[PDB]
Amino acid sequence: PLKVEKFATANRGNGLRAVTPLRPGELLFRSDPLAYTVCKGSRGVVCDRCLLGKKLMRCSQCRVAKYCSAKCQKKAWPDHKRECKCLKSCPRYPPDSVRLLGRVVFKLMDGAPSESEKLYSFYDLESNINKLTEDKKEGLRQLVMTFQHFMREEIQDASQLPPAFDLFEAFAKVICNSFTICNAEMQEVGVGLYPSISLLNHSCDPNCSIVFNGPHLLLRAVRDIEVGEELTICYLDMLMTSEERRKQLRDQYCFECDCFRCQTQDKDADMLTGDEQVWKEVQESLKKIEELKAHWKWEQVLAMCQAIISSNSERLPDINIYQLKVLDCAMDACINLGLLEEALFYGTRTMEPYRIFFPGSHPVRGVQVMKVGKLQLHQGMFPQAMKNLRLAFDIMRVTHGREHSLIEDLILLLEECDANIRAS
Ligand SMILES: C[S@@+](CC[C@H](N)C(=O)[O-])C[C@H]1O[C@@H](n2cnc3c(N)ncnc32)[C@H](O)[C@@H]1O
Ligand SMILES: NCCS(=O)(=O)N1CCC(NC(=O)c2cc(C3CC3)on2)CC1
Ligand SMILES: [Mg+2]
Ligand SMILES: [Mg+2]
Ligand SMILES: [Zn+2]
Ligand SMILES: [Zn+2]
Ligand SMILES: [Zn+2]
Repeated sequence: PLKVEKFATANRGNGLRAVTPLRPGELLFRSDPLAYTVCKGSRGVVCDRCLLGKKLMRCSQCRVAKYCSAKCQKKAWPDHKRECKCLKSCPRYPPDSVRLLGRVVFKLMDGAPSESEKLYSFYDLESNINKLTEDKKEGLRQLVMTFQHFMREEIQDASQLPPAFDLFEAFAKVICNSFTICNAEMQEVGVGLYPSISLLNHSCDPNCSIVFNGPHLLLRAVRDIEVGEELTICYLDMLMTSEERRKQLRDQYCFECDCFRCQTQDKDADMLTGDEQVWKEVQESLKKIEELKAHWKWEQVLAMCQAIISSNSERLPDINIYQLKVLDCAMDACINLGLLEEALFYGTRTMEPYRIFFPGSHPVRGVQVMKVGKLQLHQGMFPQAMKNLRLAFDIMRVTHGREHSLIEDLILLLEECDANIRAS
């Protein structure tokens, strides 16, 4: 009995709406990908199959796919068999979108009908072809030729593609339907297509949220929702100004956002507090920090972050979004490096900015608060840790739910912390 249904919206194409009233935290849909792959930065760092970090065993046929276990290498083999011959035939490694579309084609040609397409299929996806600028068309033509080069060993002619399959159109669909898969710690680790979930239109203040548990996607309501009300998710990172959202929503998704937040530049001024010269430099440095982070080089991430957070030169308020991103990278680097006191220093500083920039129930705040409460618990700060773990649970019961394994870990921390308070 589905609680959601496809419908034709007035000015946003197809959408998803509530069949019945929905309450915060209600599970609305869950889905494996139609196709997914590890991202360029996480390649060789996380398992190709389960998307969990580490050493990894390489496929000896292609030496590109890496796995956490024999179970994962063997289980991945059917969906890897055909791309394996392509990865071997090409030291060149394809763009993520090309490896993704390869797996789309193989799944559609060789796999049983996918539950991921239950409400909406890859064939159905929006392409926005009549909104593409010439520069985007040129980029898509390059992706098509990259695909044809990469796949030459396994796809020679059109009989090896789905009926009336057009590669240009397929990449156009990929551009505006790609989901950024994040691990439990909210690190981007992959990209996937989830065609049923692709029905959800975007809002900068959405009433639903998606969370990933490995490649598996949970869709949950994060607000009360009335019968027939349209379901929305935020396609974008919350730590973005309306100008940045405008550029991404145009470039990637070919639409102009009419929401209250965009009409009022909601929070932009707070996000850009501090000295423009300083945060412009921090924004520029974040390109390298995030690239270093995408490749899990935590020591180099921390060094760059410390040079900003404890700079001898002018500094930024923690509510400035570029400063805040630097604090988050520093916290995660310290966690992965075992520098738990320093991790807590940075994490605690993010708490009030996160409260402001992740209103309501957002999985990124839930995870962040959980990390801080876990750090406080390990340092013996039981009453402080309990408050944060309870807050993390209030959020993550809505954004993650019992179906997400991270909720089980949080429950164990709550139980450990409460036992400590009771023994105190
Ligand atoms: C993942 S699809 C969402 C479902 C889509 N409406 C469809 O018909 O298949 C993303 C595309 O939906 C449209 N879209 C999503 N959110 C929108 C919004 N808030 N306003 C206008 N168009 C939107 C844009 O065409 C965008 O590229
Ligand atoms: N570290 C970042 C964690 S995040 O939760 O903020 N995040 C940022 C937003 C991201 N969302 C998407 O990729 C996405 C794509 C779509 C439709 C298909 C176009 O809908 N959502 C998930 C990860
Ligand atoms: Mg269409
Ligand atoms: Mg259109
Ligand atoms: Zn694995
Ligand atoms: Zn291989
Ligand atoms: Zn908006």
